Amino acid sequence: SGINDGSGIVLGKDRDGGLVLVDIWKRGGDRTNSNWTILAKPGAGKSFTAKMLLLREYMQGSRVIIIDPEREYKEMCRKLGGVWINCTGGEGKINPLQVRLRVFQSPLALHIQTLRTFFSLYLRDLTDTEKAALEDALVEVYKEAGITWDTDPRGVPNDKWPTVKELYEYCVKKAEENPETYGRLSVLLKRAAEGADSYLWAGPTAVEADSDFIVFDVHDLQNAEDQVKRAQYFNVLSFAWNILERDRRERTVLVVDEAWMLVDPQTPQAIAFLRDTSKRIRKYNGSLIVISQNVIDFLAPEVQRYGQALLDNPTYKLLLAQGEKDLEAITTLMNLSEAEHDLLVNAKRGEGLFVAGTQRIHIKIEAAPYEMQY
Amino acid sequence: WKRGGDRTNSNWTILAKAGKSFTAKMLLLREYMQGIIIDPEREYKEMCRKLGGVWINNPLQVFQSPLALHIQTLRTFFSLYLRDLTDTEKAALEDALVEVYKEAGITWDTDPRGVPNDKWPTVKELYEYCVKKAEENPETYGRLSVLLKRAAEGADSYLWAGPTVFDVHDLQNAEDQVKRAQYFNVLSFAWNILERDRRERTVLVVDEAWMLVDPQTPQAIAFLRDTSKRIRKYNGSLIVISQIDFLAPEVQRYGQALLDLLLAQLEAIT
Ligand SMILES: Nc1ncnc2c1ncn2[C@@H]1O[C@H](COP(=O)(O)OP(=O)(O)O)[C@@H](O)[C@H]1O
Ligand SMILES: [Mg+2]
Repeated sequence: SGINDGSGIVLGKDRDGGLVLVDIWKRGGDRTNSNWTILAKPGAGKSFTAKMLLLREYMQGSRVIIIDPEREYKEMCRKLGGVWINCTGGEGKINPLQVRLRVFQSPLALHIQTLRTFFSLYLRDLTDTEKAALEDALVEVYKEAGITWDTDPRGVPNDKWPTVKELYEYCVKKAEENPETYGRLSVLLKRAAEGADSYLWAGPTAVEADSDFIVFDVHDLQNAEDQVKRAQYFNVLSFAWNILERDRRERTVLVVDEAWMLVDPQTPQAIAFLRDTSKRIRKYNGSLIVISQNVIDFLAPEVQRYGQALLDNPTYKLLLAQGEKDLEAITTLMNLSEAEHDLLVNAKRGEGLFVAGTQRIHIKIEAAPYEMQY
Repeated sequence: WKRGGDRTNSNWTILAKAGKSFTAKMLLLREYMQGIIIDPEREYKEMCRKLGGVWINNPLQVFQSPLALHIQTLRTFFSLYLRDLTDTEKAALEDALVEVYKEAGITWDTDPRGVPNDKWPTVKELYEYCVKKAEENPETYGRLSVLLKRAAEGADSYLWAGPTVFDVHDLQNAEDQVKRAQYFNVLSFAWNILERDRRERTVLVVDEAWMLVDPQTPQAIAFLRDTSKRIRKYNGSLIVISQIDFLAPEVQRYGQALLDLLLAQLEAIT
């Protein structure tokens, strides 16, 4: 039906053949944030459209950060000289116990809660006594490394942080006097310290991640256990978010792809973390783009308080062809008309509904031939 | 004392502007003759003595870790006493608790049934701990120490800084946070009495309960409701007597379940 801001980027075409031109940095009326939700079944053109939009923003000066479970952004990253991070290779190790930047608030306390979320995703049946023994072992393992409550993360070198190894070893030592509080905790933690999952976390953060185009590839976890997927994705999202605070460049775009992977009904704090990120990022004048299939996953009773805001709050939305369950979930959530329902029903590749504030239109996405090399 | 049908619990709620203390004490002597009161107004001192029972005028005294949950009740006692505590300061305090305990040689796996009231650490050692921590962590510990001073070796230290009708009246004109705090503590110690000796059919009166209402720490109230549900689980009776404080938006979730005899009043209870 037509959406043309004076300037910005061209996203695709009208139903009448007119260019849809959108400036996602606008503020005013129904443009309250710069955030996107991109929802569709596999193969509908989600990653492609994202790549086109990111390319066009990057060209204008946006730094771009991407979490990439499908390995869809590697090539584009090469073409732009970006930093490509192999989060499963030793060279891409991201230490979860590396405290992340935030009247006065203790960086350490903040990061201990983050870890509650992190260790709940990875260890799913942790009792309340273990939770707090773990939070205690955490602070203690920090102390022994010379980091304390006032300590400023910005000044600490990557290798001074403790790892899950020290945490696991402290838990074993404690198990002696406390076999019942720590016993089962220590053993579960071994897997991450020395065992099958240690390649991910048992060492210092390997990378700086200073570039205007970063991608965290987590592709090598596609066949790993769910809890490993989820715990690594959350660690990576937390590391990635820290980059915006660490050096608050404006118009940064943070892209979390296949975001459904983060959903854990028993630990909705991970999606809350995502929800909070979309809120905070407005302050830094950036953009959170959430890309996903499996929409209903967000809308589950345990996570829906969080998921629902995550997906419906963003000023810009792109809905392409949907899975049957997902389409009914979306039609209800975003009050799609009947026309808008059917549009997405027979929607062809790269075609669907584009939302900007309260403006919703039929759109067909298409990239210029000179861009295709990306 | 009944059960079944419409008789689910043995709780009471006496509300009014009216003689709730009279009525309460009479029926108390009454249920008694067939055989634990928090009294901030000395309304049972004389009666308690006429019964010749016992009248008396350490919060740090404590699979599931006895320590790990006494740590939570503790975080409430402390939110009540220190009103402007930051999340960081709260966490700092909690950790301090754990460490002060470790130095007293009590851990996560320790049976609290084996520690003399003397072996427990007190608020003094928590203060000394924090003062020490505050040298390297002033941002996180400085104010927490400056604030714990009056409770360790200052104007409140008499209340807690030693190894441990419950008369509260001596704090009737103190700061409301202090009185709210002690009320909370005594309430803890009493509930402990009645979760240590399962002498059934016990009544625990909470006189003027609104004193334990802090819109910013509705936890003390949550604890009230908890005690009210638990006591049934030990075949007993909680009695809350009070003169809207319980129905306020931030406490109501607790105070509605809690508050559900009516004397002179009103609009809210109608
Ligand atoms: N608008 C488009 N024009 C041309 N090719 C497209 C378009 N959208 C997607 N494709 C291609 O079709 C395939 C599916 O798109 P993709 O974004 O990977 O799907 P998904 O929705 O699963 O992320 C990709 O190989 C991509 O190159
Ligand atoms: Mg995709």
